Amino acid sequence: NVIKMKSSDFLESAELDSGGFGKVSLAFHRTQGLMIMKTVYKGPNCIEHNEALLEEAKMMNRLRHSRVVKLLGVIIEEGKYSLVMEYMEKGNLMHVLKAEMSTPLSVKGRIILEIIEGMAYLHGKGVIHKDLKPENILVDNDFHIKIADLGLASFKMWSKLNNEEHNELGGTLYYMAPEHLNDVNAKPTEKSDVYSFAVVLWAIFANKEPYEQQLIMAIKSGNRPDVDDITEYCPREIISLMKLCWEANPEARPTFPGIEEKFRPFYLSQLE
Ligand SMILES: COc1ccc2c(c1)C1=NN(C(=O)CO)[C@H](c3ccc(OC(F)(F)F)c(F)c3)[C@@H]1CC2
Repeated sequence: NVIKMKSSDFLESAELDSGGFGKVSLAFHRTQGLMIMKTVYKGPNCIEHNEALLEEAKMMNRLRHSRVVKLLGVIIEEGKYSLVMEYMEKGNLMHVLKAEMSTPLSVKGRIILEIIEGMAYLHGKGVIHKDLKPENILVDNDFHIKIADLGLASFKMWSKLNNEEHNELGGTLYYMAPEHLNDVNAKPTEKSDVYSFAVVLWAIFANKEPYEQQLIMAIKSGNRPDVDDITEYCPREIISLMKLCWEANPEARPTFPGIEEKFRPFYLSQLE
């Protein structure tokens, strides 16, 4: 039963650097300090959808795990709706991959394992992210990650809010399963997230994103990320996982608990 916060609780007289965070920005809280601000709606009122929203939030508040970012609270105000979540100092996954330094096999692989525990946890709670991608992986100072849903994809009501025409406030297709490409009617499954996971493993070892009509149809046909562009050393059973998880058949792809069952043994020994 979620924490409500107010707009007044924050300060703008501060120059925060929300660089490398994405759509969401950084906010300074007067009592508690640095936080992540997702503004989702601004404009006219509509206290007619408030209750539903709350219920949704209540439901999503049941998701609590070390690899999913925490909601610190919501701002539900007249003509203004926001989500407020924990601060992750290093920002999203791409930003850290596209850093000016470098990151070890042991780190990258631990990042992967952490992701996996996240996703397995989520599916454990019978929930489909529907939008897994490096943008929605956030990193703390100790390169421990947390999964986010910053485009509200896995939401229903809050989703419906972030698009209400009366609002005043896509590449994401490169991570989408092909089943869902040009077919909006097929119900997403855990597997859709697994395809997405695959393309993320690619993004990680490639330290960069992947690459419409032609391309979309190509991916539907069987096109995948150019596995040649990984100039970094990437293990055989890992490019094997990548290959297996972006299979055109949802039947062919593995569950996260299975993936981990086979990967947890493989991280600790040959990676950490
Ligand atoms: C509004 O009530 C709520 C109540 C609880 C939460 C949120 C919003 C959140 N919102 N979040 C966002 O990233 C929103 O941009 C975070 C979040 C959302 C979904 C996640 O997994 C998904 F989407 F199921 F696939 C996740 F790992 C983290 C955060 C979770 C906790």
